[PDB]
Amino acid sequence: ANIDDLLGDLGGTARAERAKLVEWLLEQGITPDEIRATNPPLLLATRHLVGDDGTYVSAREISENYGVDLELLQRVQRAVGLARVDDPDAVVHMRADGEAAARAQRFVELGLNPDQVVLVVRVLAEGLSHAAEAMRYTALEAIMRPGATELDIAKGSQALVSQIVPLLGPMIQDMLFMQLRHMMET
Amino acid sequence: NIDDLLGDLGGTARAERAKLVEWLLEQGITPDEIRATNPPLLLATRHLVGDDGTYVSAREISENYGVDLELLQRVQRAVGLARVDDPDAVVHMRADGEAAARAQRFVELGLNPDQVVLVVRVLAEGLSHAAEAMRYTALEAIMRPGATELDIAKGSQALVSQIVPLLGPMIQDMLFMQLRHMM
Ligand SMILES: CCCCCCCC/C=C/CCCCCCCC(=O)O
Ligand SMILES: CCCCCCCC/C=C\CCCCCCCC(=O)O
Repeated sequence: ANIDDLLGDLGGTARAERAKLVEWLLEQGITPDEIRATNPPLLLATRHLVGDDGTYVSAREISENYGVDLELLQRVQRAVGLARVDDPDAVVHMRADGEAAARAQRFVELGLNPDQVVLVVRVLAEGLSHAAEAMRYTALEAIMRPGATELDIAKGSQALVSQIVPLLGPMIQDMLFMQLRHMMET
Repeated sequence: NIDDLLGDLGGTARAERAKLVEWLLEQGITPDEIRATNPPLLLATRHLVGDDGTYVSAREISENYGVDLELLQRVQRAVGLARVDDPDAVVHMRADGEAAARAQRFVELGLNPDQVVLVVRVLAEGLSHAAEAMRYTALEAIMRPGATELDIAKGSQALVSQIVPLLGPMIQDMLFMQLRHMM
């Protein structure tokens, strides 16, 4: 009944299904802490498919790991809207997020204006967050089938999201180059 | 002779266009390509973003990539970049047609086609704003004191060549970052 503190204030059917979901999440190496911190837990087991392995890093680690400037790194993280956690020593950044933010540096190395570069991140992040919303709803519609236990959905999202992820990177990339092409001809 | 590529241009403007056309022809660009494109400036740069000059119809895309024509045309509308909604009109850049053809695979995995088409629409709109912020960013880096057409063309080709390899990986990383923070 360690699990009991993870079901929270839930009752009846919803508590028994959540208990099945929690048992399974624990076998997938999700810790009680990740489950308590994530409400609802349903898609904790799909997260590793989009690059969250549960490992964290500080801004200092990021800046030495990926060879980038800490000030610039901080500005980018703000633009993306992630971890306002201003302190550059707190180990509170998803590892994939630090890699992604460090790419900023190379555009500045080529002589692009640091301010314009942070701007582009800001604008891209705004657009993509809306697109991520609709994506989630889209995939939710697909997995959620009447008489679906919470565990049925979690397992079904693993199978579905697993198949979709390899297509998404190429898709968004094509969609960016489509805009660039038509901004050049335009 | 170039003269008809130069047209009504006179003065400094003709003299500069002559040097740009000169360099474009040795870059392997045809007089044909230069006429249709005004100004001809980004012609030796647009290949870097996947515009090779090839054009296709929605029907050819449909047949060549084995995707549903009707779904394909909804996706093209959702991107919102070419005005002809005629299956046989040859007005889609080849790379745009392939990109539109990817959408059906999401549908064969159980995603609802109305939701997919809407996602395309929302993505297209987010990316067009970024793309304009990118254009201004690129120009600032390229445009220098009293630059000629040709300096601009050379500067843009060098700069885009260096940036493009980075851009794909970057936008893809940004999408996944948003997907990690979905709650
Ligand atoms: C031409 C573009 C077509 C658009 C296709 C639509 C894309 C489908 C969206 C992706 C669904 C996967 C979302 C996964 C979210 C995982 C959330 C989590 O980390 O727990
Ligand atoms: C903080 C890191 C963000 C990095 C964002 C990358 C900045 C991209 C800016 C330049 C890429 C744009 C290339 C195409 C622009 C138009 C060029 C042209 O047609 O003249």
